[PDB]
Amino acid sequence: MARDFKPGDLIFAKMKGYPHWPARVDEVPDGAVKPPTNKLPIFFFGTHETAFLGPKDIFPYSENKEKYGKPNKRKGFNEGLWEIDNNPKVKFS
Repeated sequence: MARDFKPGDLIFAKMKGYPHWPARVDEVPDGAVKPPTNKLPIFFFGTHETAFLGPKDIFPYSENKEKYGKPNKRKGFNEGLWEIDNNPKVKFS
């Protein structure tokens, strides 16, 4: 979208080969000495992966919960649909 994306904001992250996946805009990970690449740190729910997608690659989970908030055939997706909606701050130590 064309809005702001906060670390901790709830989005759908779109990757090549993957549908818009429920993900969180994550915070800067330790070891990441890389400046903003026009991509933001994206934490994938249900798989707990992390990627870098831009504000245009991502769409806010709130507005598009109707759109992309649909059960998928990807593992981690449906599980992540739950995580992002219940405990979006879920990660390990």
